[PDB]
Amino acid sequence: MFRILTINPGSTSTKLSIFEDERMVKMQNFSHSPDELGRFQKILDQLEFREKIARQFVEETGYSLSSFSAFVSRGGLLDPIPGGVYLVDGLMIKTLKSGKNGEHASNLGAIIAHRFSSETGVPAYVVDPVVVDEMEDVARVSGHPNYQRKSIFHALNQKTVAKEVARMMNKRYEEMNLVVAHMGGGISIAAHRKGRVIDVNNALDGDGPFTPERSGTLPLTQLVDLCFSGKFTYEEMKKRIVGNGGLVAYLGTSDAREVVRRIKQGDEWAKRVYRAMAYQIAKWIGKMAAVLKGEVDFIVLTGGLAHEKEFLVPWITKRVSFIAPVLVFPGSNEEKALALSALRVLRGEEKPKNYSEESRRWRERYDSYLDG
Amino acid sequence: MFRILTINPGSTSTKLSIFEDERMVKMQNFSHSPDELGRFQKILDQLEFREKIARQFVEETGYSLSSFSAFVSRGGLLDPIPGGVYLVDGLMIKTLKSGKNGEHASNLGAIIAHRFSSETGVPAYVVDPVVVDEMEDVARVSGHPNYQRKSIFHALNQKTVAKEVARMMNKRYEEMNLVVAHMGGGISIAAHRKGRVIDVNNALDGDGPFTPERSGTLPLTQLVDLCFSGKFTYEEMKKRIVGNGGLVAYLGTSDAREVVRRIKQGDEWAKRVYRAMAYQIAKWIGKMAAVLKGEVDFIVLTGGLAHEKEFLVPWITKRVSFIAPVLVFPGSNEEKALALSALRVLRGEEKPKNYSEESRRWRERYDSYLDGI
Amino acid sequence: MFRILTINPGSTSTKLSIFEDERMVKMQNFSHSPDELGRFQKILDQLEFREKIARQFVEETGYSLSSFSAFVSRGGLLDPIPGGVYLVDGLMIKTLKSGKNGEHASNLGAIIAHRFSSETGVPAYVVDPVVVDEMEDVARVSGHPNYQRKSIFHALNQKTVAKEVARMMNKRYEEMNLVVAHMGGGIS
Repeated sequence: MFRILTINPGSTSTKLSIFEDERMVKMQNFSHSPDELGRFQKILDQLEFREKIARQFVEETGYSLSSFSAFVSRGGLLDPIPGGVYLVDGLMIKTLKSGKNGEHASNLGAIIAHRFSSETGVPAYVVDPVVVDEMEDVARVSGHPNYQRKSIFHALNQKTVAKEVARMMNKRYEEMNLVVAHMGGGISIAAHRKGRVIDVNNALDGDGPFTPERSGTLPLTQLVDLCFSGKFTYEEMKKRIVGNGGLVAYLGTSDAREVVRRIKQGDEWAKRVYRAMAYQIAKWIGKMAAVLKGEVDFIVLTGGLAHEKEFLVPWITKRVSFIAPVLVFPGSNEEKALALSALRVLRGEEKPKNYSEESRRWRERYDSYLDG
Repeated sequence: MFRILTINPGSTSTKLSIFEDERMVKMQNFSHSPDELGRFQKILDQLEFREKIARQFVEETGYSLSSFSAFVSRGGLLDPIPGGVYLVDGLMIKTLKSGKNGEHASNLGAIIAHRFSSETGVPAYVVDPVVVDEMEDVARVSGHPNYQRKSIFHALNQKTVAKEVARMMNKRYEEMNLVVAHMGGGISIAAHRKGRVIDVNNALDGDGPFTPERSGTLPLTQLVDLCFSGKFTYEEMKKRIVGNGGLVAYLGTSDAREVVRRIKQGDEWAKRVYRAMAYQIAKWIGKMAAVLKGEVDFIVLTGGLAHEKEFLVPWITKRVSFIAPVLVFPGSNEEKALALSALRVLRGEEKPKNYSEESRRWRERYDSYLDGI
Repeated sequence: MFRILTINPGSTSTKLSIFEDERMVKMQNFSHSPDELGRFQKILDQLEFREKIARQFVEETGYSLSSFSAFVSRGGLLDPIPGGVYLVDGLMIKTLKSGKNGEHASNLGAIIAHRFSSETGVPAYVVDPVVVDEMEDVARVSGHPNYQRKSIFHALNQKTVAKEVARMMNKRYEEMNLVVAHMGGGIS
């Protein structure tokens, strides 16, 4: 019986959970008011704030950091790497602290898990970071020599639901082709070919369908034009992409539940934009379907939006079920994802990954095969 | 027997053709050297230049502008309108001259056809302008309130090949669902549902797969970032999208035959980027397939690239044939597209369109969906 | 936004959770060692013990029993009734305390939710009790005129997983036939 502690730092919240084998004995979501968060310039600044909360989450239970078998957190903005469970090593903390690949609350996770580790001598892991990238070369070409398609999605949930689908039918994730669509604040649609996410959109740099709070993709000429004219805000504009916009722009609300109400009442404009979001999600599922040449076992709809089964799910299903049967896995429990992944490592069912070596083995393929 | 004259003004060339019923009796493509074109500020300045060539084209045959049943040209940068054959009216000529919606050699076409018309009293038409729009409102939402998905594709060829596919099988274009992909300098993939292009990408404003000379679509953050840092060229950058992108940017060669040549020899890098272009074209076909909910009769590959049947076509077909059988209609005979469309009008087989009214009924059904007006 | 508190008393454990709309903000499972439980003759004697833990839970979060929109617990060994969400009324709390239909840690649930209710003026509910009955008449005959087959199972989880199975396949629970087996301390 291994006792696992999960650390899930968020932009506005911080979720923690304690597992004993497969059962969750405790979990809590601490939300941080913008008035409270407004006191740190950068994010490595909140480190001491988040960790302090993690600490107390454990005391008020009767346990001690020394009564755990391992600490697991979400993968931060590390450098491109495959999927799996990695051991938090120096390089991966050197990378997260520097913020070389961007800053986000997610980066704090591994750091906090590391300290507790270096205080109890207990392993610290990270599961399927947001930067997992295991796609084929062909998918990297963007159409412009300078730009390159980056693999930034919900690797954690994606890999998890995908494996649960295979599990649910007595098979192996490696011997199946799936098109998984994580629909939440961010939307990611990936084509899994034999256990490898050979292609997916960039759920951050504004690429793909528009989410409830993101604009997704937009014509180039319309941007490069209104980029020099008007708000020359080098920074603010960067915020108008991932955030200011999406379904929250057309309707004002970022709440699907709410939109569905307006739709129910009779809000015609709401039904339009919402129906358009499902429309786009479907188009991308079909996009990934082409990547797999039709060789698709199932189309999996997961994520928070997967819950809205009155309009969204039905609308999408009616447009893509011709590719393959549609399965629905609502929500996304990152806590259970982390705990179970780690538990599998502690049982020898899976082998840990060495970030240092793994990150290099990768960066060599992007810096050798892609030359010219 | 109606004698028709087609006018097809291009960026660097100008094609003309004379038809007698369904038979083409003459056609010629006059190319204009950049050293020759370099003498006109605006593009409307070439008007006299092009028209002069058109007239002589007619004179050289012995015929006279008065021995024609109608003059037809390609549709310019008019205002959003449905598909069909329109009569070149004042409004349409007022719009093209002003260049309100942009400047391009294509705009000269209708103007030239109009003059010959007002000189002989013969009808002047335009077929499926590049700005034709038959999309469904759902397809208009882009994800950002300010921006809107515009319908800018190869309406001419698209509508033509689509109708030839239906024709080829004793069926009606209106009773078929097709996914047509025009692959040329510009690429446009559209979903035809019962004779209506309910959706398609913007083949100009950088949207869709990358063409042999265009970058297509690129991540927003990656652009807005490298937009302020580096080449602050407000103009040059605008060219790095609709002109200096794609294969010409990776392999420095706009020509397809050329690429396949390198691929054959062993150029691995060429095979990569090229194979990636087919990859993207396939993904968009699947994209449009979802729009039609799988209800797809055929997937039609047309356009210039449709000729490359060694790699491109095979690669694409192998990835999309699960949606529906793939038909291949190489090239894009535009002179035939124009001539036959007009011929059908002169036979009463089809009814002309009034741009003035049509362009307005469009603006009506447009501003209508703007719940912010 | 309604803040809900769930009470799930078990034979050896006690699970509590706090929800804000559809999102779970906290949950904890307190296990009771047999050496600790071995201090109460009847299950009803644990009432004060469980309730004490429940308060502690909420208290140690800043919130207060008065910052909730409702208290919900699992249905105890009540008398045969349909499915649905019931309001914990006197009759129910008279039935559960008496243990007329048997004693089970589950019976404490509604009682605890009731008190918090009568202390804050907030509604106290119970969902699909362990005694929910939807059986067909034929299934009631036991083979002896006096005895009758009673429907006492894990209605809560059963109905939930069943609906998730239907949901998972874009279907309706009402248009499916399933054989569900809940395997835990008790098996149904």
